[PDB]
Amino acid sequence: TCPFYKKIPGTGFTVDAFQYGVVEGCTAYFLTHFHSDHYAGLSKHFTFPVYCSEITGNLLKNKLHVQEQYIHPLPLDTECIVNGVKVVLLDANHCPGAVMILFYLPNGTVILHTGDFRADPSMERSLLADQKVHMLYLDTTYCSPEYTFPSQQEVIRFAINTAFEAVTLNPHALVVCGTYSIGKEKVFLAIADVLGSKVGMSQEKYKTLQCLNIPEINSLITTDMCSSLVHLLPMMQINFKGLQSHLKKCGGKYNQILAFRPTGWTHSNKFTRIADVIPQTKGNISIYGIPYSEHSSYLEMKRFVQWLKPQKIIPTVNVGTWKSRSTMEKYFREWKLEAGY
Ligand code: NI
Repeated sequence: TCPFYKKIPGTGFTVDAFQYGVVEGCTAYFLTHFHSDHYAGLSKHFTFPVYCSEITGNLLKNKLHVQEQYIHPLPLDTECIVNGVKVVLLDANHCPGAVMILFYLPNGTVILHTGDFRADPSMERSLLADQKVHMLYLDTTYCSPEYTFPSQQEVIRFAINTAFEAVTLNPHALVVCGTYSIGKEKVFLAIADVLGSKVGMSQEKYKTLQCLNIPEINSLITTDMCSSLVHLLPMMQINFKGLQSHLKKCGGKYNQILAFRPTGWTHSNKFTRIADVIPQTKGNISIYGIPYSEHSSYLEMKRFVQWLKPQKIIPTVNVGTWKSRSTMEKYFREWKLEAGY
């Protein structure tokens, strides 16, 4: 049944709750972003109102064929009224179109639902600064102190420098980048920019990218693989067997592959700096796992929450085990005692 951490008290609302059938008493279904664990359940047969960003609404219409009459896109950073309740959508710094949702309950309670987010100090100057938030529904994906990672800018600097050196040393090398969802577009777009190439990809993935309002996108991507030396493939194909097979397909145009897997966290992070990352190599194929995250590090999460000073925290990730729930609650209490709220 629908878990309590997907329901907004004092409303008829749910958040990311599309796989439970008709949720009894739900008058508006919100969707924070287009990732499958969150939209699971939606299709052309859905006939309840869906509230979301413009970008998420483009993907619902074009990829899932949800009918236009049930898509309700809202502008960001704008006070809107939904079924009699004031809401605001904020940028979540996750994937394209991802939002956090502020609810202003008729009784005076203010609720923030972060959806999935990568906390950032820039959020301390949004419409969040303007009033008190009583309850926080928090993306706790990496809520433990072992999870450190570099800035997205440092990681993209490493990828660009690695790629540019490799292809300048060997103009017959091919660059390949894995993907299995929207997000992390900067990885493949920044590398294609430094090399003077478009990114080549399947018709399905090109369609998906054309929904994202990215400026000048027609100049950066293509379905013509032959004219491109940065290829995108499913994340599943980013292994030595999958890559040897792809290289055969390119008909002797290339004699080397340099591949990137933008993982979340991996335990090489506890020891190794970005400067010191090395690939796995077999023959003329090298694979780099790079820690490009679209979720908060532990320290980023902690800073946001200590700034916001909520009265109650409701985790939305890692809630399935008692040891995880107990560990998170201990960190929440530490943060509150250290900061004094
Ligand atoms: Ni997500």
